[PDB]
Amino acid sequence: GASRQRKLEALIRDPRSPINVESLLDGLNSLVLDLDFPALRKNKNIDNFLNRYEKIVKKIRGLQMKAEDYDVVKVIGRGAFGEVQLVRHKASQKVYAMKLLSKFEMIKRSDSAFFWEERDIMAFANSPWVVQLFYAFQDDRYLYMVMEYMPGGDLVNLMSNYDVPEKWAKFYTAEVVLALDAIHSMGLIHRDVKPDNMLLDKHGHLKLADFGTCMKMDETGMVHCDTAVGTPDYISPEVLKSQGGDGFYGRECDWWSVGVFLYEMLVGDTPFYADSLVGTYSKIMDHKNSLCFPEDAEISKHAKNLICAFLTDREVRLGRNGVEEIRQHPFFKNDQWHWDNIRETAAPVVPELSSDIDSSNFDDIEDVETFPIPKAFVGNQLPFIGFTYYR
Amino acid sequence: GASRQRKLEALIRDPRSPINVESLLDGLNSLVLDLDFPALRKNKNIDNFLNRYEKIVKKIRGLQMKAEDYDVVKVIGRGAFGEVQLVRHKASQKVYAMKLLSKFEMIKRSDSAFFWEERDIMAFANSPWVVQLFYAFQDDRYLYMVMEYMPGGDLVNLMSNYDVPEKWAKFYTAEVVLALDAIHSMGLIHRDVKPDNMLLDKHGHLKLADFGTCMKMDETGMVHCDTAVGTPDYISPEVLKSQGGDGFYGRECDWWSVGVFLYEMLVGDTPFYADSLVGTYSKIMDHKNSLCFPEDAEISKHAKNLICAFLTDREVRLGRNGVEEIRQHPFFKNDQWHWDNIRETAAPVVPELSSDIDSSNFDDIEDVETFPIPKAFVGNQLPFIGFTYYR
Ligand SMILES: c1cc(Nc2ccc(O[C@@H]3CCCNC3)cc2)c2cc[nH]c2n1
Ligand SMILES: c1cc(Nc2ccc(O[C@@H]3CCCNC3)cc2)c2cc[nH]c2n1
Repeated sequence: GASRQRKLEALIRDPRSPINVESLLDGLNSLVLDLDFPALRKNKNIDNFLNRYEKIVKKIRGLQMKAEDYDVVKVIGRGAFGEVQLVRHKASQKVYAMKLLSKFEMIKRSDSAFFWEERDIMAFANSPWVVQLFYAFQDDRYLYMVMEYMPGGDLVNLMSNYDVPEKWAKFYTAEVVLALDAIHSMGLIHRDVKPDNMLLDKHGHLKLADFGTCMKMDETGMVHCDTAVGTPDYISPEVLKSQGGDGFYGRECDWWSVGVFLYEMLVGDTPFYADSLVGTYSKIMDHKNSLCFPEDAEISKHAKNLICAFLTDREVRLGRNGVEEIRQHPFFKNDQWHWDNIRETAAPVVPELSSDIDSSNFDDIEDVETFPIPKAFVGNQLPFIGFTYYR
Repeated sequence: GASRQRKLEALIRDPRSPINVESLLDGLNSLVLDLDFPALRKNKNIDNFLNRYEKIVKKIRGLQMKAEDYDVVKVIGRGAFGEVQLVRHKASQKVYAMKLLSKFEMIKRSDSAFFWEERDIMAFANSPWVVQLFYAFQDDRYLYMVMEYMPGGDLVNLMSNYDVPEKWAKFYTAEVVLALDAIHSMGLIHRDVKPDNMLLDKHGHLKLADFGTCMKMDETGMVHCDTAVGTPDYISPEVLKSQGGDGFYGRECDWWSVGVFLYEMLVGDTPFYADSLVGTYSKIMDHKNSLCFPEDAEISKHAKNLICAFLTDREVRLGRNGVEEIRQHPFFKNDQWHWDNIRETAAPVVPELSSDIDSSNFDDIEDVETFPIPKAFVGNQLPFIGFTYYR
């Protein structure tokens, strides 16, 4: 009573709330995009609705942040859903990394929610371990995520250029343990921990940048999933088994992937490599027999024990009793950093970068059809309402 | 560039703009109402859109102004689209008159725009001659217009209780000429000028309250209409002829109705009364022969000339050269008011009202099916997006 208008206005001012101005503005743009067809305009309700909102919706699109406000400098990445571009804001002259997700393929492959957790993690984590999202916007064909540009590349590139000693492996693994703990702290399970999603900032420190497979845990820190997700080499046995139905696992699947990552860093090969994907899946499931260290692998007993501690069945895997039993594993005993200050210390490898558009740590890329015209209302832009966000 | 966000925000703060917060909030509520059905939720896009907006939309409806915030004191009117109720705001203890328009019958009879001009005239006219709209809101079944309560009743009630002398007729006609000039000033043609739409305020002064038939004039002060509108007794010949197609008329149709009103006031009968509606239409068209004054009608030559000046074909009707030739007709020569101060002078009849809920000048009323469940998206709440307005 009386303060109900002030309470309602408070919901529209909250960027966490799904009814903020940009989300309400999306609700209108999506409706105009999904009704503006010759076929649907046969409806007297639709045609009169469009006649009074067509002009203003087209003015609003042009007034809002658009793809045209950035100069594409170079395409540095290219997933199945779209490319990651090194862009420069025309007005601010600032260099960001912008991810494009095809609205066609994201809707077409049924995948229309994986980006929500990515959006919320980047926009609101406020963690030094998570790449920050400055602006999320969209157009009829793509979603756009303007994020901080990580100029040092990924850990795949590092491993390809260096024989990683255990002094460096201790470091990168610790930064990954803390980044995952920050994600788990936010009530999420990564599910796609791999060196490809571990980026290095301008000083050589780690940040996790891809969050497509993230999934919110229930009040028991558990997840119910009947679909295998992640990269073949790093999928834990519990996530593989989940494909057959009755999938019930927790955050320990991320610690499995850490162990695969640490093995790859020290050995130079994935622990369960095979030519077929099914050959890799067989080795992962049969880990008790298939996990072995090459006789030329220069690895300590502590490093081997930590890898074996992670590469076991979830029931007895390190990390089941919290992150503290990971942090106090003798492998992390070092005279360069502490868990409370590791990000303030010198990184093993500091990227050499001549300019704000230097993308030397990213391999060159050598350069998504249109949605069909609907006979009846389909509402293809409906899963995208509320994607827009401005920091 | 840069100020584009401030320019965009300025559109959402403007109550005249169709993309203000309440209009954007309507766009969401209408979408949720028109998609929440078992049949439509078979669509993967629709079902997932609803799952993330159902809870918050139902919280927003309850937070916003609702029909339940008013105490219905008495039903005082009852048109074909809905009733006018004398209500009292539960929190403010303030008495308003609230008009309910059936969303079912307004959509069902194809009439889904007549209320727009009424809403804008009342909400934004700021004229002492137009009843003010304080809040416009809506629910799944009705539109709601919370307006100032006119406690003196209409001119039909006055004429039924009094033998109106020409001293009073000069007054009520002048107030009607100024009220229509204010509407014409706003670029509108009333089209339904009748004593039923002329209400008396707490002091006995006039205000026009129904604007359903209003129509915006083009840059030539003309309108293109192929449909007869208004009340049979007061329809001008040009509006009757418009029914046969090729309707092109201006604001002079309102001056015709003024003359019918003045005749009714002085003679006590409508100038073209007949038992059939077609008998009335014949008399209106044949006005040159059918208009006559009873030999017992106590009317002056100036009053008869003004009525005849209004009841002619549009081509030569008084008001074609502006409102000044109406204002200087000798019939208005009086020693009580001037055109510039008529509303500050004493009204002929001041209503006797014991309390803020006294509705003695309104006859007692002796007390709209549901929309069908749609197989495919119909968007029945779409013509109502942007009706909500809070002063
Ligand atoms: C920079 C890059 C980014 N993405 C990104 C792009 C390409 C990547 O690697 C390619 C493909 C995988 C194997 N190695 C080469 C990795 C990450 C982001 C995301 C946010 N900020 C960023 N700044
Ligand atoms: C009071 C009344 C109002 N409507 C209204 C209701 C009933 C009317 O008359 C009945 C039917 C026609 C013949 N005579 C009796 C006229 C106008 C409004 C509108 C805004 N404020 C109001 N305050």
